[PDB]
Amino acid sequence: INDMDYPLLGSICAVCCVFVAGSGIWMLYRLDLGMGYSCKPYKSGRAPEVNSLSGIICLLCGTMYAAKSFDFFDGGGTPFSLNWYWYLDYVFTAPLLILDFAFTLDLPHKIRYFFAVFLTLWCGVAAFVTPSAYRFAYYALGCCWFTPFALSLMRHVKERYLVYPPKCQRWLFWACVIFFGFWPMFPILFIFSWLGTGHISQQAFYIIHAFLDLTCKSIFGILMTVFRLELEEHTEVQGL
Amino acid sequence: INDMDYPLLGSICAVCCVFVAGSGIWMLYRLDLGMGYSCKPYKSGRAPEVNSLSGIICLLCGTMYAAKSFDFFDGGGTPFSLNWYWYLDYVFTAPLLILDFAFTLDLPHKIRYFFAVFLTLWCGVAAFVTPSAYRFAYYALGCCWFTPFALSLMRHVKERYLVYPPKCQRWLFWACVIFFGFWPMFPILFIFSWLGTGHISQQAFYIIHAFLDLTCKSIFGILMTVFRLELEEHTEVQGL
Amino acid sequence: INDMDYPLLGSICAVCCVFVAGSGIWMLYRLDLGMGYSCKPYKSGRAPEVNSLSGIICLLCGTMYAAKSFDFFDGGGTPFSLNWYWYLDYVFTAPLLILDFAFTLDLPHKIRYFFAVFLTLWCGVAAFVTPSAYRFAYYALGCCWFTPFALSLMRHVKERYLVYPPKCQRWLFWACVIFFGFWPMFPILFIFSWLGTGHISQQAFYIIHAFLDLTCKSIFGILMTVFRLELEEHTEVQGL
Ligand SMILES: CCCCCCCC/C=C/CCCCCCCC(=O)OC[C@H](COP(=O)(O)OCCN)OC(=O)CCCCCCC/C=C/CCCCCCCC
Ligand SMILES: CCCCCCCC/C=C/CCCCCCCC(=O)OC[C@H](COP(=O)(O)OCCN)OC(=O)CCCCCCC/C=C/CCCCCCCC
Ligand SMILES: CCCCCCCC/C=C/CCCCCCCC(=O)OC[C@H](COP(=O)(O)OCCN)OC(=O)CCCCCCC/C=C/CCCCCCCC
Ligand SMILES: CCCCCCCC/C=C\CCCCCCCC(=O)OC[C@H](COP(=O)(O)OCCN)OC(=O)CCCCCCC/C=C/CCCCCCCC
Ligand SMILES: CCCCCCCC/C=C\CCCCCCCC(=O)OC[C@H](COP(=O)(O)OCCN)OC(=O)CCCCCCC/C=C/CCCCCCCC
Ligand SMILES: CCCCCCCC/C=C\CCCCCCCC(=O)OC[C@H](COP(=O)(O)OCCN)OC(=O)CCCCCCC/C=C/CCCCCCCC
Ligand SMILES: CCCCCCCC/C=C\CCCCCCCC(=O)O[C@H](COC(=O)CCCCCCC/C=C/CCCCCCCC)COP(=O)(O)OCCN
Ligand SMILES: CCCCCCCC/C=C\CCCCCCCC(=O)O[C@H](COC(=O)CCCCCCC/C=C/CCCCCCCC)COP(=O)(O)OCCN
Ligand SMILES: CCCCCCCC/C=C\CCCCCCCC(=O)O[C@H](COC(=O)CCCCCCC/C=C/CCCCCCCC)COP(=O)(O)OCCN
Ligand SMILES: CC(C)CCC[C@@H](C)[C@H]1CC[C@H]2[C@@H]3CC=C4C[C@@H](O)CC[C@]4(C)[C@H]3CC[C@]12C
Ligand SMILES: CC(C)CCC[C@@H](C)[C@H]1CC[C@H]2[C@@H]3CC=C4C[C@@H](O)CC[C@]4(C)[C@H]3CC[C@]12C
Ligand SMILES: CC(C)CCC[C@@H](C)[C@H]1CC[C@H]2[C@@H]3CC=C4C[C@@H](O)CC[C@]4(C)[C@H]3CC[C@]12C
Ligand SMILES: CC(C)CCC[C@@H](C)[C@H]1CC[C@H]2[C@@H]3CC=C4C[C@@H](O)CC[C@]4(C)[C@H]3CC[C@]12C
Repeated sequence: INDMDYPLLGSICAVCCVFVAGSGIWMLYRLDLGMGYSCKPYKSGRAPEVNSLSGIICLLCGTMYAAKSFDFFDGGGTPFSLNWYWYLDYVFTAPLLILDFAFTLDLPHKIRYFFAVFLTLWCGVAAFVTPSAYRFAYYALGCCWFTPFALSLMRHVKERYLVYPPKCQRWLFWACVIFFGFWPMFPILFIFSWLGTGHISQQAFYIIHAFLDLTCKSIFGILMTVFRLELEEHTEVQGL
Repeated sequence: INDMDYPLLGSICAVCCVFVAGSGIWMLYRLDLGMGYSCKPYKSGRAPEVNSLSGIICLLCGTMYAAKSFDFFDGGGTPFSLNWYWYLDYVFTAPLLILDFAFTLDLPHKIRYFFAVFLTLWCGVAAFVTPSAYRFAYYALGCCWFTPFALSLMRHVKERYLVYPPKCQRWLFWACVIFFGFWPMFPILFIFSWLGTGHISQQAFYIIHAFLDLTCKSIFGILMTVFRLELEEHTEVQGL
Repeated sequence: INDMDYPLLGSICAVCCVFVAGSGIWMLYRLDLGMGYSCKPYKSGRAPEVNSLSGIICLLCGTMYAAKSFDFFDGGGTPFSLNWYWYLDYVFTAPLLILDFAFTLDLPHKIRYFFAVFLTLWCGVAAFVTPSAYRFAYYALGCCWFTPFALSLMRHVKERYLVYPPKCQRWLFWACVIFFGFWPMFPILFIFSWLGTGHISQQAFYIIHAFLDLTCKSIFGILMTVFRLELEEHTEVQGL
């Protein structure tokens, strides 16, 4: 029985659509202005393609929630629902975030991080659709993909959290707080959801992910964008 | 009721399969011969990977119509139909065209153009499968993705439509005629199709897209290929 | 009627999961140690991203068989089966192998090889799901994609099978034996399977592919990894 306040879920996703996509539009707006706060012709004249992943993820997530709002506003499972099959939305955005983060600090093993998160989500997608005792087997299969990735990412972050000046170090620090504080929240919610323990009802499950995706895309993307501006101001505007 | 001349639709797709794929085979045939009309060892000996997207798109589209012909020749919706779920075919080819066009003139924002068309098609794919009033909401969601992309592409084309010599400028001009004259034809057909207004029956809907895809893949790809030959003849064969 | 020894098929896939993924873990283990057998700081300190495709394919295939084991252990077609729709698993791994092989020897036409195998598998995926006389039409469509690719790959291999020293030439030779001896085995099995002639029952069909995927991913990947070590030892450790 999925009797729940669908217009409320549609309203939240509509609000999340405006904020995440609106931040994405601003995110691309500030990219093609200069190296940082000061406007510069950006050498050739075009920003690097690796510096525009943060904005597109929000727009990709912004239109993702718009489609979910249409599913929720209708009052059931639309053919193009994006909500009936869980976590299929994050299969495309989440591997872009770590790749976007990898290019920001020039982290190594960018391809490994992409497939670690791509396969973590797909294992999770398999968990929701399987209504058997092997749903936790896929979850266990997902967790043994995410855990080595999370611990390997944290290490390479600590190495790079040593040369950046304190001006841009705070922006990197808050990005990691969103990273390691809210990415592990998705597996935790699955355990306690109606699929696992049962503490969290399905209606409240959508709402938490709506706020998590604000944090993981828009707010994390804003932190990355401001971090790039401070980084390029200190290096390519100050020479140091 | 989908009572329509399926063998006619299969015959058209079979004919479209031969022409588009046949052009693609020629497209890759002329690439590995030299810089342009005159044969040159191409420096290293291999053509750049970015210069072979035009041919593969036609082969990808050529085999795409072969699968549609099998669906039409059977006389219904085959399990691997490629026609029951509309525009799922263009989700992979259309984002390759703008990326192929972007690499040809070295347009900036190549990643943004890819996702603008990738998400334009997916929003359109969502429109066909949803049999509710939100089908036009997905169409409105698709149009607000395509329109900024179309206007931003046109601008960066005008900037590059200033340095090319008139010999290769005509090839670029006709590519843009196919670009901005026939890409906007796909959204227009959706409004007037049986899903929207109802002017165009479903049987005639396949036929128009069969000719549009000839123009958008094979004919547009031929224009791009000839444009590259003239471009490289003037630059890397003449020194100017 | 699919009455077959499902726990046996689950056990084989579980065993294949451990070996392929275990080899993949070792494959990435030996990459970040040095150029070859001798440990070297690898210039910058990080291995090239193109040198880590072999390990990830095995991990991608290792987790692929784990999901199949869950489907087989359950005793039927799970919602996330990976076995009900055939060859959908290889759509992602097989195009990575030829791309991984292309980067190893710096083969040209890397993009063409990727789409040749990507479209060969998709045409094959269409063959299994279509229960009509056009299943062999998709197979014929797949074979006319694979055959030009197989013959073009063989040629460019012969050109590169001339400069490598005999120390690493044996590793390349055995990689080609796995390449041209076992990749053509997949189309051959389809003809003689229960879909085609009928010699091979469905129960025995999974088992052969389980051993083929060991050879095509783990054993082929091991051959590629050892080949890289000998190649880099002779070039970047010996100077020759
Ligand atoms: C919009 C921008 C998106 C950008 C990125 C998109 C990529 C993500 C792809 C999303 C795939 C979406 C699949 C969603 C399937 C949802 C199926 C579903 O909702 O089933 C439930 C529902 C039952 O609900 P009720 O009938 O109301 O029951 C109550 C009794 N009155 O069943 C149905 O409605 C029937 C579903 C019709 C067929 C579904 C067609 C799905 C759309 C196909 C396009 C996606 C192509 C995917 C490629 C693989 C090819 C299958
Ligand atoms: C060939 C080269 C292709 C290269 C690139 C390919 C990428 C594009 C992927 C295309 C996905 C194709 C999905 C097509 C689904 C079509 C479903 C369909 O036709 O339903 C209609 C039809 C009803 O018609 P009738 O029975 O005749 O009614 C009349 C009464 N006698 O329903 C059916 O036939 C049942 C369909 C069987 C299941 C469909 C299986 C689809 C094939 C799955 C492979 C695709 C994998 C996609 C990945 C996501 C996993 C789902
Ligand atoms: C785990 C790591 C994976 C990493 C890479 C993954 C990428 C590959 C994607 C794999 C797609 C998997 C699709 C598998 C569909 C299988 C459908 C199936 O099994 O049907 C058979 C089965 C009939 O069997 P029985 O009922 O037992 O009959 C006996 C009588 N008692 O039918 C069912 O069980 C109903 C199926 C429920 C719906 C299936 C939902 C599939 C999961 C969707 C997630 C995949 C998203 C794909 C994107 C396109 C959107 C559709
Ligand atoms: C619907 C089914 C679709 C499934 C199709 C699967 C096809 C797989 C798609 C491509 C696989 C990814 C391989 C891409 C090649 C990797 C890029 C490359 O060659 O290296 C370029 C270069 C290498 O570094 P160097 O130049 O040596 O730096 C020296 C230091 N100054 O790039 C880099 O710097 C590292 C960053 C590379 C990009 C990071 C990886 C991103 C890859 C995206 C994967 C897409 C997967 C799609 C789904 C997969 C399903 C299995
Ligand atoms: C089935 C579900 C599958 C979904 C999986 C989604 C994974 C996403 C796959 C990869 C995402 C794309 C990121 C690729 C990295 C971008 C390439 C890069 O790093 O830059 C290399 C380099 C950067 O430029 P510079 O060297 O700085 O030029 C200086 C001027 N002389 O490349 C360029 O020149 C620009 C062209 C880059 C390629 C254009 C973008 C193409 C990306 C393909 C996207 C594939 C998406 C797949 C589906 C997405 C679903 C959400
Ligand atoms: C769910 C539906 C998803 C479908 C979305 C389809 C989007 C397509 C995704 C990207 C398409 C691939 C285009 C990638 C751009 C090609 C890379 C490029 O620009 O060149 C970089 C550079 C070019 O060579 P040079 O630098 O000139 O060497 C000089 C010699 N010293 O790279 C190379 O060296 C060659 C290797 C390039 C990578 C090989 C190709 C891999 C592409 C992966 C394709 C992914 C397809 C995804 C599914 C497709 C579905 C249709
Ligand atoms: C716990 C409460 C959470 C509330 C949700 C958050 C709401 C969004 C507010 C921003 C959150 C992230 C901000 C990250 C910190 C950056 C703030 C900042 O100060 O940035 C500046 C400058 O950079 C910026 O401008 C970034 C801030 C811009 C954020 C824009 C907000 C998002 C845009 C959405 C607009 C569209 C929304 C549609 C309406 C919503 C309808 C529901 C950096 O320099 P300073 O530290 O100030 O030092 C001064 C000297 N340089
Ligand atoms: C409104 C009527 C539309 C008719 C459909 C179009 C039919 C295809 C004909 C070509 C259309 C696109 C042509 C674009 C313009 C290029 C023509 C051209 O002249 O190219 C040359 C040279 O480049 C070329 O050769 C390109 C033309 C090659 C086109 C090959 C036709 C497509 C190949 C398909 C063969 C397989 C078809 C299978 C049979 C079909 C069965 C149904 C450029 O140099 P010139 O301007 O002539 O100046 C001379 C000094 N340099
Ligand atoms: C017909 C029987 C087939 C049996 C299946 C194969 C079993 C796996 C055994 C390895 C097969 C591939 C080996 C390829 C040849 C490499 C062997 C080798 O000698 O490598 C060395 C060194 O490189 C290596 O070490 C590669 C061999 C490492 C293979 C590791 C085996 C795979 C790892 C799986 C461990 C996890 C498995 C989980 C348990 C399985 C549970 C079911 C190269 O140098 P040399 O020729 O010896 O000259 C000496 C001076 N240099
Ligand atoms: C309470 C929830 C929201 C967050 C839980 C995770 C927190 C505690 C984690 C994630 C981000 C983290 C940081 C990651 C990186 C570094 C750099 C290192 O050289 C010093 C510690 C340090 C600074 C971390 C300390 C604690 C940290 C804040
Ligand atoms: C009638 C249908 C087929 C086509 C409709 C769109 C037409 C009118 C558009 C698309 C291609 C276009 C061109 C795009 C680029 C340029 C370069 C600019 O510096 C002068 C005008 C100019 C040359 C355009 C004029 C008109 C144009 C031909
Ligand atoms: C968002 C900006 C860029 C505008 C682009 C979206 C436009 C073109 C879309 C959104 C609203 C649309 C309408 C949605 C609903 C209908 C009812 C249908 O039976 C006839 C066409 C019709 C009337 C549409 C035609 C075009 C339309 C105006
Ligand atoms: C019997 C099954 C397993 C394998 C069938 C295919 C075999 C016969 C093929 C695939 C790998 C092949 C090799 C591919 C490349 C070369 C390099 C060339 O300069 C000499 C011959 C040579 C060395 C081949 C000879 C035969 C070969 C071994």
